Amino acid sequence: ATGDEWWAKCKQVDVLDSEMSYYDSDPGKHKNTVIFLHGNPTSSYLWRNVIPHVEPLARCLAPDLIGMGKSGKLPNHSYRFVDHYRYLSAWFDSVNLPEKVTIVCHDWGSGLGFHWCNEHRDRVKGIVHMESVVDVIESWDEWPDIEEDIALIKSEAGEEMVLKKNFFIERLLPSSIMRKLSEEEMDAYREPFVEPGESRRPTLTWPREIPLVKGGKPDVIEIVKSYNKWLSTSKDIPKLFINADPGFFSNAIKKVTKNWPNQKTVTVKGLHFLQEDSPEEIGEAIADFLNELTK
Ligand SMILES: O=c1n(Cc2ccc(O)cc2)nc2c(Cc3ccccc3)nc(-c3ccc(O)cc3)cn12
Repeated sequence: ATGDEWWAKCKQVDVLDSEMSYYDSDPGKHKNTVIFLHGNPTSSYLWRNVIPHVEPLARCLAPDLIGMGKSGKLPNHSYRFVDHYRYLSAWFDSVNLPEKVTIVCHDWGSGLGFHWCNEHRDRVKGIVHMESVVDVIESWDEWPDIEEDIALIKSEAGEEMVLKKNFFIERLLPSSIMRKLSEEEMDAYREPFVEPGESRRPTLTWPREIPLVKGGKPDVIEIVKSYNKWLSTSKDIPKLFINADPGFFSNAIKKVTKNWPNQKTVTVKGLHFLQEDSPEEIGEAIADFLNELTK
């Protein structure tokens, strides 16, 4: 599936002072509804092979985060977590959702999704998460050691690596897919970022937001601490952790969430971008989880 084929399936809606593109399998319907949230440096395209296993049984939506995919670029180039959340929250209000929804989320889309869920607890039917932002990072001994990588990307070298050389798209993304993407698939990930410069700013600001304590991002830290406390104590919120083997953050997430209530786990093969290696197994697990929500 080329990018052109995927985005031809998608719609666009005005959101605040911009616009967001999104997949909607059944517009305007209040049936069982699932929202899929990508992270960095992907788009709704990440879910293209997962959704076909879920949409037979549920209305499926998948937005492109602001500045990403086919969503609008912001002239102020401000793509912090709270900026993304402002646009994504307005998107939620613009697409005629039912009262309760299931959130499926990945990477920074789980940061946004966990936070949205924490702030709209009455709307949460269930949460499916994978390679997700489940807690703050204190010591690097619990997590994959990317301390120096984060120091580097927060330095002025990050502007060169990302805005000029597209580091997250051309180096990081293929490094955490087990197979090699076809040229058409790789071009779909490149398309939102083909212009060097501030078009690529979302893929640089996202890693600079990583919730390292004492890392200068106290608003992100408070947000993650808050939803972590809720997720750790929410016995009424069904959760599905999709564990990637070998994964990247998956081993740490398994430990961090081991005492989360009302959580089931399924393991699939993959690295960080597990959707590109096990889309069928992920989609089937989501479909089965939706069935369990009726209990
Ligand atoms: O902000 C982030 N998240 C968000 C996040 C945080 C905690 C969590 O539990 C889940 C998600 N994730 C990353 C990753 C992970 C990854 C991406 C792609 C390939 C290989 C690894 N890698 C980097 C990075 C890696 C090198 C580098 O030079 C600069 C940055 C940043 N990340």
